[PDB]
Amino acid sequence: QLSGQQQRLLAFFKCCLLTDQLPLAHHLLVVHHGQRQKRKLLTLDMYNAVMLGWARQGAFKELVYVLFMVKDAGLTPDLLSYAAALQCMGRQDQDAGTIERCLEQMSQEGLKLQALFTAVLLSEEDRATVLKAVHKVKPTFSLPPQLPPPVNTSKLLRDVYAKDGRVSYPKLHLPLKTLQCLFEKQLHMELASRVCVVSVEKPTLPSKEVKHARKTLKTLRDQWEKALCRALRETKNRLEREVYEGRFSLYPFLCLLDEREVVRMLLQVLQALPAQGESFTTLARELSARTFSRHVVQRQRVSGQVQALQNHYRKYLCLLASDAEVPEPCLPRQYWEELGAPEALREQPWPLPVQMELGKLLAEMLVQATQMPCSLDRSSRLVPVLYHVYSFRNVQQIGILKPHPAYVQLLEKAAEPTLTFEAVDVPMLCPPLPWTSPHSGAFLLSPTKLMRTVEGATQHQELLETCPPTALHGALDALTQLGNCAWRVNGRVLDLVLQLFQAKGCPQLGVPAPPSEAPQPPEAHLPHSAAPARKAELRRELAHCQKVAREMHSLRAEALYRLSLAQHLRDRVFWLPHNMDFRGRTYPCPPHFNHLGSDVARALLEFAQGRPLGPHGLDWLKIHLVNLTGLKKREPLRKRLAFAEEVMDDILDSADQPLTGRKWWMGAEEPWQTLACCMEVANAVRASDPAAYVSHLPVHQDGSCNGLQHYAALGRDSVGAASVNLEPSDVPQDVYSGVAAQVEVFRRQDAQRGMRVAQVLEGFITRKVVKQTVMTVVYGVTRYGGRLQIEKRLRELSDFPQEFVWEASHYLVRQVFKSLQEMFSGTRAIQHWLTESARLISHMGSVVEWVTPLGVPVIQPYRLDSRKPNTRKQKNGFPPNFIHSLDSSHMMLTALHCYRKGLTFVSVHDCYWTHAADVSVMNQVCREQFVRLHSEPILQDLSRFLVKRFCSEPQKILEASQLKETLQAVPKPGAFDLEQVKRSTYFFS
Amino acid sequence: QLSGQQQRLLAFFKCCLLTDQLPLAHHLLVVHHGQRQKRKLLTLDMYNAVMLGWARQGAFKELVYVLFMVKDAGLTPDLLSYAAALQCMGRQDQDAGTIERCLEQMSQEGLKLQALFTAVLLSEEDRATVLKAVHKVKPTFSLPPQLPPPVNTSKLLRDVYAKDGRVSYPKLHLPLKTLQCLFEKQLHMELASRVCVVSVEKPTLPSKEVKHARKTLKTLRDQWEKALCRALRETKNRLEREVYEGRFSLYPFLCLLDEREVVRMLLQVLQALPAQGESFTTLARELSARTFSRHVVQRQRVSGQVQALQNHYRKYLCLLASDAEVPEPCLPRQYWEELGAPEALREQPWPLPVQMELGKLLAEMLVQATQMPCSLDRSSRLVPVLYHVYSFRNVQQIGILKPHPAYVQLLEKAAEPTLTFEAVDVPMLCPPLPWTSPHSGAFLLSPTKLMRTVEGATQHQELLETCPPTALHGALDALTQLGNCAWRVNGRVLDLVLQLFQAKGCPQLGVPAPPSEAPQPPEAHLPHSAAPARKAELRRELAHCQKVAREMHSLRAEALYRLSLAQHLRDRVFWLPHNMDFRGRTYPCPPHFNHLGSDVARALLEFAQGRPLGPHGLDWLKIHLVNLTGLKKREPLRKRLAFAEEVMDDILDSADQPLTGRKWWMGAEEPWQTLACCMEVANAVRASDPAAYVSHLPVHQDGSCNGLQHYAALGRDSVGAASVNLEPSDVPQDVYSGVAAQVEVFRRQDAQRGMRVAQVLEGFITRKVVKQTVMTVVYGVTRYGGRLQIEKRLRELSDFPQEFVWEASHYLVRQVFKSLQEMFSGTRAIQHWLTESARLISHMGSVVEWVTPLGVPVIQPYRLDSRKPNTRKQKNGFPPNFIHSLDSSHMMLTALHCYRKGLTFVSVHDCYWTHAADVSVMNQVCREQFVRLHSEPILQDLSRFLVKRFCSEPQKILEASQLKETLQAVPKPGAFDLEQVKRSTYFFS
DNA sequence: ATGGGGTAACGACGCCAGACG
RNA sequence: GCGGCGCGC
DNA sequence: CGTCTGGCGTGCGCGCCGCTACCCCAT
RNA sequence: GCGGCGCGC
Repeated sequence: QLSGQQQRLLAFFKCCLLTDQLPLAHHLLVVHHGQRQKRKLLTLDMYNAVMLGWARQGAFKELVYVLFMVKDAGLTPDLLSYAAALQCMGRQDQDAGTIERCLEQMSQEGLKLQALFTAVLLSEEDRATVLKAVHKVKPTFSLPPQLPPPVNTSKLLRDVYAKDGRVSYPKLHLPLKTLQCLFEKQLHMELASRVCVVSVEKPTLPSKEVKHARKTLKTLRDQWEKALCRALRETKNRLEREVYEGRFSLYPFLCLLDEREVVRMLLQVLQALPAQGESFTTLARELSARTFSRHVVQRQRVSGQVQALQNHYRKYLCLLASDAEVPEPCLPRQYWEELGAPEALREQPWPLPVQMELGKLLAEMLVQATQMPCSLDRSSRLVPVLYHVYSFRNVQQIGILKPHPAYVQLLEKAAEPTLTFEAVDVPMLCPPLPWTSPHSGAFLLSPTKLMRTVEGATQHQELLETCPPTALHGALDALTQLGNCAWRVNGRVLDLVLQLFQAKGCPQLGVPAPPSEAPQPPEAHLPHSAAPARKAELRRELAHCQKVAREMHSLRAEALYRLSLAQHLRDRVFWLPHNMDFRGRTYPCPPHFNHLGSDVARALLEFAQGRPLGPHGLDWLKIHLVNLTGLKKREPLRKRLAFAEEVMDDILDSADQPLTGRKWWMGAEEPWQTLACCMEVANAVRASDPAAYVSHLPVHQDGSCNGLQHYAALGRDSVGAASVNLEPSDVPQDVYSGVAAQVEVFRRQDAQRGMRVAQVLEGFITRKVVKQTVMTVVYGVTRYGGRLQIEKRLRELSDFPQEFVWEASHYLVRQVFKSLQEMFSGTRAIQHWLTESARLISHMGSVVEWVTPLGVPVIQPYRLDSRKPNTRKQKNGFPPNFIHSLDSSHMMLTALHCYRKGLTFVSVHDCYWTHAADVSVMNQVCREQFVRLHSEPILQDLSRFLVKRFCSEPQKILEASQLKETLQAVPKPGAFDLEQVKRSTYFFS
Repeated sequence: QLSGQQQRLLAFFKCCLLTDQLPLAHHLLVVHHGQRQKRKLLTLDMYNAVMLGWARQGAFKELVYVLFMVKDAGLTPDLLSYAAALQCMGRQDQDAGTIERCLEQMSQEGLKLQALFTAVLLSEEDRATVLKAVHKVKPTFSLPPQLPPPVNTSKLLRDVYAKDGRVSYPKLHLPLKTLQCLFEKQLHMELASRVCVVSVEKPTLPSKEVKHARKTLKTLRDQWEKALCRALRETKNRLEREVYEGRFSLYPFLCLLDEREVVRMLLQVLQALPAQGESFTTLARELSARTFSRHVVQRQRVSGQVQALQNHYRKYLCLLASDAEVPEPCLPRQYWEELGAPEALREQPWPLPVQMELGKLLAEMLVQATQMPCSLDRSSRLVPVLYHVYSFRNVQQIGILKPHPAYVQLLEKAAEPTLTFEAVDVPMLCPPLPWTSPHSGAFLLSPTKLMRTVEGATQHQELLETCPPTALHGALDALTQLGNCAWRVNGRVLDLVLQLFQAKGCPQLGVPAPPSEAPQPPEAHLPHSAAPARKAELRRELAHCQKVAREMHSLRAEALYRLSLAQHLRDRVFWLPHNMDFRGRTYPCPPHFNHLGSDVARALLEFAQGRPLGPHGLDWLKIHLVNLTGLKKREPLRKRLAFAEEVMDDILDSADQPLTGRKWWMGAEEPWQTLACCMEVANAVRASDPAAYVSHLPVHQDGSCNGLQHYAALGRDSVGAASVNLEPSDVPQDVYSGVAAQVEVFRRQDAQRGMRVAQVLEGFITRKVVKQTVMTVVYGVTRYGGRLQIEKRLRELSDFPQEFVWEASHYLVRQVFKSLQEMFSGTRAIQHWLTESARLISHMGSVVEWVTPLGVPVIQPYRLDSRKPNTRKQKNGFPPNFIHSLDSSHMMLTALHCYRKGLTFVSVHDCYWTHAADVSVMNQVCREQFVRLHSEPILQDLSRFLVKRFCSEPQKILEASQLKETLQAVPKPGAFDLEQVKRSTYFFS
């Protein structure tokens, strides 16, 4: 039985081991034990913590005193109690008589000597001292024979790890000594926990204003630093005094990080606090996360772990480096594990009440300590820089910490030329650390979760450690691979985007406009004599202008961070480590700047390593260019290539004079990507030998309605497989056009019936209007969500009568759903089977759990405030989540197999990227791996799993009989020959 | 179904009627009604509040809109809804058609027109406007014929109110015009809410220190006043903005009192905040009480109620004044009610969550606004004057608000010559207001509770209003009488007490010593070379010196307030209004200075009106003197009088040269009272005609072991009645000596048996050792509590070996209880009957309730966190509480009947006081009234009551049958003839 | 020189309520 | 709110 | 359906002060 | 935490 207070106390004792504040930890334990009502709150794990702390000091008299309290409680000593005593005996070099007696008191409890080294979490120092003691009584005591590492034998992963086969794993274009410097630069960045980047904004403000504003701010910052140093020591003294009395306090937690680092962290948070304010809770969570992250770094820094990482990583780089070889071929994770690998030590995170109290302590400490004169430019009265405000719109009042408006104006006048980011929020300057487990990988020192999903994190975090270590190999390697791709900035694109940004912007080309371009009200109120209705007319006009200004400012701020980081990484090679969500779907860890983004964002990036085009590279660059224009969507590949040749003059003019020429590229569906591609095609054709032109531009091959593609494969549906290009055809099949055409026929019928909305919608049913809905309904979009997607497309039409936007989107979403239910009757059966199976599993008070064909366990976190499962989210979420785990498995298999063939592979879920030189092989692998994945009886295996995992309960059998009946009701497959996907050009195109 | 949030919202709407902030109240109601989840939180009483507020403004359109919301909710309009609408119709002078329709929509709901004026709480303005509307449709509508007032017909109270009999009600020595000035002085004091009194401390501090300290403090106080004015307006703006959003806030509550008064109140609280600190909760309760009290005063001030009180009270004084007559004789309450009496209007107090939040708001506002430089005497850095600290000794951490130590030293150096008190904390400068109901009486403007008891206040507060109005007449008149006694200070005693106080004090004569006389450690630590045991020896010595210093400082502070108020009231006549606890036992309202106190306190006071001694006054002064010495306790009255004649030289010398003569008075049991009495006897014998000497000194007649006296009467026990002087004897019977003698015989037996404690206790068993225990065991003292009382008496013996204090007090308390159980076997049976009856009543989940023979309902508040009754406190508390309600009834009857005979009567529960001239009549009345009270079948009536009140439950009958069996098991009375009490000299002596 | 920063760690016994047989 | 005392019955 | 055990509260009315202790480094 | 937007699939 765990408790809120017990969680706090146990965390306190464990914290004192990190700070070595054993007399403080012992005092609290003694005080608690000596009090009748407090003693009950203590646990064997708490006594043990203090016991292990004294063992490490060689404090036998204190360890013995804690053993007395345990027996007095009156609890019984376990494996950790005996491991602590032996450690103390080894360290103090105790007599064999005392050790033998401890080893025999252990045998009487029924505890085993060999069960201690397997079940107890110990450091290499803690392990060593216990052995020294045992070797004094039992000198012929040997630990189990190790360490032979196991390879994953999974049906689909077998040939990824098998030594049998010719591997051609890729290496970087950079030499060993270059990569070591890059490692040092990243290491330096992570030790600081901060990155300072020059802002791409301004400079348009007079110097006399700026100079004084900067001088005032530097002085105030000197005042806050001193104030915060003082506040931190005073807080530490107050909390220390609470421990001197029998009470828990966050005192040892504040003792985990250097006081100078805590103040630097708080001053960073103050400078970056948004003007509008921030949710106190959010700030508390962040402040707690930044403290923990910096303490982890500090612990490594002071324990020789950084020096150990330097030696390990510098050896590891031989696998990657151009001018270096390895003894035998292997994957990055395999070589990382071969070189070391004592796998260091794992630190369990804090209980959420400790996380929140610490964050709130520091937040309130910052509010309390930071004072400033409100008198601005004799500046007598001091006021707090920060203040609490409450948003009463939520119905449940949330607290916001907002800066003083004078402080906001001061920083604005100061016009500071730098922006600061956390080291884990920006791309890595060196190849990431390979993912070796769910707690080791990505960033060098700072900890990273393998699974992003915060909701139900405890249940998913434990199950990744629960499963066989080999089970996660596929996912761990696919993530290591994605993170291993070297990126660089397209300098030419950046200069053009900055030219527009640093002027009036260009919203038409997705570049935000500065506040100067915000709509002004024509004209500011001219009252009061007339008129009450005209005064309200201006108020609604002003409200809309304020709305647009706020919206423009949001986009401007978001672009500012993205562009400032791109400007920062301009002349550098960088890497994007990857993470997973609960479904297995992969995402980059640095959020601001990356390839999962918009057109401007994707155009700014290219592979750092190029690859000579070869005999078909240039044609692939030409097809990709045309794909990006969105002009020949319905056309076959040969006609897309023929179109590129026709518009070749406009491609070259677009490349040469982007903003001053005929600006052909600006009309593309993806203009910045088209322009980047025009630049690549121009460089290629203008090279001495285009087939030898070293090309860096990624080329994309995407699966059309990938959710439906998976459903067509699962149900072997011939009608469905034809619609979404599983079945070969010489022309691509567009389901979006298919839906729009069918909806128009429905609209024509309804308009004749007398229906008013169908009559106004004449000539408005287009692919663009329905596209997002057709695409996302397979991913769980409902008629409510779909109406909103269609509304957005109707509002942007101008010719469309905006009086009808609600009734038209409401009509269109029902028509879109109707078309899809007819076109995908087969899919509908599988969707209904999964939905019903989940509904019944959740109704029995258990969340839906399954395992991917690559051995990744998936658990739905949807529960309601143990916490009962949220039956609605569980049933509605299972078919999309199940489909996502399959597309995720497909992507991972494609990545892993492309790597063996020497390809650079990145993806945006169902959009696969590689160099133009290697598009054919990627497509071969993509199709082969889809066919291999879906050739298995996925629905049958899932059914047999759900039967074993949820139909085992001895009482009740009645709910399990109704469940078994629905799980075994697996929909029968259609006629489609899955092998045909291998011969299908437009499957991924 | 009431709620915490609902209580807050209802309080908010009611508050807006007092502030007339109807657009604010309406907005919150509208916002709440318009929201799905908030609408449910609203109640008909809340809608009605806003509805009545608009009615008062004549806002028919808004009243109608609120009526819509009520029906929409969808609730039904009640009597208050219809009274509000009619008020609005009368005030706006609406047509008869709209009124007739409202009067007929009322008839359809089943509501009655005459049921409105009886069940609805309305002002004389609210009553008048509703009638004006009704008289337009029903002109021949007449209210019930009134107001004939009823007299109490109770068996024991009948002759107190009956016109049949010769009354000689006393009048004051002061003329009418003098009393009106005194009324004006008190009125002025209450309007300010403060009394400034010169401290009787110092002056021993240099002027250069003081001057600068005062100058610094005046400046800081100017800074805090401005800061607090600003903080209050800023708080009011924040809270106002919470109401603009749909949220409740304390905004209208802050709008009840002038901003200048709120700041004056907070500045008063800051100056008086104790240096050690104060429980935040306590401070919150006080701050809320001071706001409510000042708002009540402000409301009267601005509504003409003060001018109405002036006219009423100035007419009332004719009954009291020496130079004024009344038409017919009557009691103060009767004349007060005859002159007026529209009984003004009652204001219901705030819900406890509102009381606590408001107090905490103001407390935090004071902490937040008050800043001071810590640099003391270039004083750069500002720090808060107040800060939060936590006491972790309680196990449950309580928050304390403590002043900054520099601020404490500043006020100490400043040596401010004044102390400030709340107007209700000091005696009245004019006769109090008569108690007319449980909500009207005592102080002129400030509200006073009739019942003190805070625990279970709601249950007792409602039952006093529940019972027939006549039922409380006896208690209300007895309290008015006690409050009507005019007091003055004995100047001679004050000068002597101040002489000792302003020097080194005199602890032997109960005058505290200044910190200069505190024990010093001989001598301050001389370390470090030697020795660890001697270093700890000094630590225990220092700890004890700190303990004694803290104890001396507490007594000094307590005396300082008492003496400063006595010095303030030196040349003035003052009155002490009285209150009751739940048992009916009476207490004075001003706590610091009064006759219920110590020897020094009781000696400082005398009656303001004197009474010529007459033929037996001087002898009574002589008996009283001897009584106070404690020298002739066992002696008859004639021998006490004979002793006074023998020591007459020492009485005169003591009076003449108190601190320089033979100091005979200093050896008395009550030295300051003996000295006051020596001064009175000297003035009397030295007067031209001692029988005509106008004497002011109160003479005391007390009932020996009054708890047992009541038990001996109830059980008609002859053995018991003899022991506690119910049975006449020529010598007084001392139960304390009786117990001590018996315990010594037990000790002699045990010492011979071999018992170690009995052997050490030889020669230590005295009356003083057992006295308090013998006295208080009847009032619920247990063996635990009794051991502690005996411990105190053992520790003060010096000859007694202090090693044995625990085992000796443990032995003595069992022996004391054993003696009492033998001596009072009869009592034991009644105690066991009441204890058992209560145990069973409480076991059924109901608190013990009864009614006094004077018609006062008593309810035990003992419950545990509806709240179930605390069975232990209910059973153990019933016999003492039942006995107290009888002694209380006896006191009240004695007071009421002494008043008819023209006596000045005060009491200290079972100690009755009057002038020496009137001791015989008081004793006649005391005995007559005891016999009259106990002549009734008190146990039988109580049994018949408990049978009716607790044996009426239809299911279960099994618990009620076991209860009926124990309630009807009334112990049979003994032989004692209760009529003998009338002939008993030492009953009260 | 002194305010405040830093840090050090004998006793009883009825009563019920929940935990047991 | 607990504690230390004091006082009263 | 009875017997064992452990934590709770031990008279209540009023008043005060205290809320850990203190060395010795800092201003 | 809600909201407003934007982007991605």
